[PDB]
Amino acid sequence: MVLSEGEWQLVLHVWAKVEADVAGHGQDILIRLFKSHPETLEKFDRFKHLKTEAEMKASEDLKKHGVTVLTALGAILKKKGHHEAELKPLAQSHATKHKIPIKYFEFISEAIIHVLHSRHPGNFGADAQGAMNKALELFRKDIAAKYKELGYQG
Ligand code: HEM
Repeated sequence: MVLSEGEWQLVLHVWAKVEADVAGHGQDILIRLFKSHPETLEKFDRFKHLKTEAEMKASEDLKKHGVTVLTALGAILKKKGHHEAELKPLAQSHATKHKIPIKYFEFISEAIIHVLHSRHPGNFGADAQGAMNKALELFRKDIAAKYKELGYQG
């Protein structure tokens, strides 16, 4: 898939707002994911034990990981499709070390869109959401192809 420049522009414009509060967005997104798809919480031995949203909210380790997640994602989006080098070590650890099925990437994609829509509605209208969804689909399709190369797929 190929995004146009206009689409990239919509993505990076909303991402610029996210980067005003990286820690806050990372928390919201991960909490959104664990609530909506409790199965994903299970893959994190580090967080497996958190029982409620408040514990999640109060967890500094969780906030730290959300920063790490969003920094890695931001670096990928800013490459505007040219992200082969950034994707390789990420595919390898998620497929081989952490054992994450491809499906869970769609779940986090959903969470990201939910949170941007909630916090940035003036900069996340229908066209901007379509562009972000395209950017994340591009991402997931490239990660899936790497999974297959690496021996996992799924
Ligand atoms: C937007 C997609 C994602 C990005 C950019 C991302 C990025 C990262 C990064 C940068 C790390 C730390 C270094 C590494 O181990 O590679 C990490 C660790 C990890 N990721 Fe992801 N991740 C994503 C999605 C997911 C999903 C969907 C899951 C599970 C449902 C997941 C589970 C994990 C686990 C289990 C760790 C290790 C945490 C620890 O105990 O330190 N990742 N991720």
